[PDB]
Parts: sequence; structure tokens; C-alpha cells
Amino acid sequence: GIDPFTMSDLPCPPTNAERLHEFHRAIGAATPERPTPPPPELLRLRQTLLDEESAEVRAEIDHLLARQAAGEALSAGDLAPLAHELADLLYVTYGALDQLGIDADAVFAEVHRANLSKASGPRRADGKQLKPEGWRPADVRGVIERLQHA
Amino acid sequence: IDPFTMPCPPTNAERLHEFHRAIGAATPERPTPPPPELLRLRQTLLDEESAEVRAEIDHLLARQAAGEALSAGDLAPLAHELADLLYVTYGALDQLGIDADAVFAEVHRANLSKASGPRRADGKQLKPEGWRPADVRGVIERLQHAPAD
Ligand SMILES: [Mn+2]
Ligand SMILES: [Mn+2]
Ligand SMILES: [Mn+2]
Repeated sequence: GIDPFTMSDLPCPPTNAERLHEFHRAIGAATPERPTPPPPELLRLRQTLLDEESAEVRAEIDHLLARQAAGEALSAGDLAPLAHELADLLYVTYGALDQLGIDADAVFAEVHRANLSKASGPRRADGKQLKPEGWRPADVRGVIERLQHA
Repeated sequence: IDPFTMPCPPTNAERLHEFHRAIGAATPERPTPPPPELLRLRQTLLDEESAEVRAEIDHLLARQAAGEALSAGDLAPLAHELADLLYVTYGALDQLGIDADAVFAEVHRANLSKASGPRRADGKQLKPEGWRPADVRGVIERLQHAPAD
């Protein structure tokens, strides 16, 4: 029940995943709330966008590396194109999850849990990260199942 | 400053900063030119996860080509790999000291603005009058001179 005294501006920004949902509504493509098997044309589209942005990211990394090989000292400002493309890559990665009706935050949270837990393990003498006692793998199947009934 | 003096939920970019603390990795608060070894490592990780995503998409398409209806659970391996790709993509921005949420906000702004334009007869999105591209160089500069953490 909201009222004349209510604050409408939320005190926390939408997530990047929430931004994609808003973007898809804007382009007239309002996407599902729950995991939804896609037609093949949607899967081809998503793969095309990933390949495009991944190719742009690789070109910016290559360009920075070529300049370092030539003896150049990079500046913070030199990173803008790489930063821009890494963000474009997040955009189309989130974009794919959103078009699948899969909440990207819920899946990321489960991956993160497993990765963070693995980070609490010891290192092998050569530096390789080992798993700690009690380690449990990411259960993304369980996450997709929950999302279908939440 | 008193006992009355007394906090938003963590974002995925913030999860990477936490992870990098936990593995003891390079993760400056502000944008920082990386050594070449770091750039080669981030590229390898992107290549690995994007290869894994491509394999899951190819598997789904092959099953659809055979006449199969996919289930929601069939999407679990693809979703897992897309999230792994987010992890190493945010990972790269974090190791660069660049606030991924700040850069993304700016890209979102330009993309959402473009979305408001008309479409060509063939469906191609056009820009509206007054559209402004993403100014990431402006974001980076702001991050260099923002107040301290
Ligand atoms: Mn791009
Ligand atoms: Mn993976
Ligand atoms: Mn920051």
C-alpha cells in the first residue's frame, strides 16, 4: 500500500541483468520471466552477437599488446576501447540469458558461490588453486528448476 | 558522528572484486594499465569460456535440427557457461581497476537511447535525432578522479 508520503525512487540501482530486461522491452521484444526454450533462430542470433563482441574485445587486447611490444607505456585512457568492448560483451551475454527467460543474477550467484568457495582452498606448490574441504560444485540445473517455480 | 550514525546489495562486478581478494589477485580500486602477461591471461580465459558457450549453443541447435523440443532443464549447461563468461568478462574489467557497473551504465544509456529510434522497413534499428554514443573515455576519466574508496 503506497501513499502521499511514499518515496518512489528506490535506494538501489537496477542490476545489469535488470537493465537488459528493460532494453528488451524497449526494442519491442518483451522477454519471459521464467526459463523458456528458444527457437533456433534466437540461438543463432545470440551466437552471432557473442562472436562479434568477442572478436572486438580480442582486437583491442591485441592492439594494446602490440603497443607494449613496441616499448610503449600504456595510460589509463588507453584502456577505454577495451573497456567499451568488454562492456559490449557483458551486454550481449546478459542479453542471451534474458532472452532465455533465465534470471542472470541467480545463475551468477551460484557460480560465484562455487568459485569463491574454491578460492578458500590451499595452493599447490606451483600455484595451482586447490579445492577446500567440503567443496560443492555449481548446481545450475537446481537454479533453473527453482526459477521455473519461484 | 554518533551512535545514530549507523548499504546496497552487492552487484556482480562487486562479486569479482571479492573473488580477486580471495584468490589474492591484482585488483586496484582505480583504472590501471596492466602488464602484458595479465592481458594474455584475460584473453585466454575469455577464449575458454566463449568456446564452452559456443559448444552448448551448437549442441542445442543440433538437437533442434533433429526435430527435438528442448526443455527448460536442457538450458542449464548453456546458462552455466554464459555465467562463466560473465565471470571472466567482469574479471577482466576488475583486474584493470575499472568499475564495470559505471562502464555498463554508460553503454546501457546509449543502447536504450538508440532503441527509442524508428526502424527501417527491413527491421533494422535506426537512431533517434540527438542520440549520443557511449562515452567510455569520459567514464574512465571520472573513475580516475572520483573520491577515494
Ligand atoms: Mn562492440
Ligand atoms: Mn565454463
Ligand atoms: Mn571503484
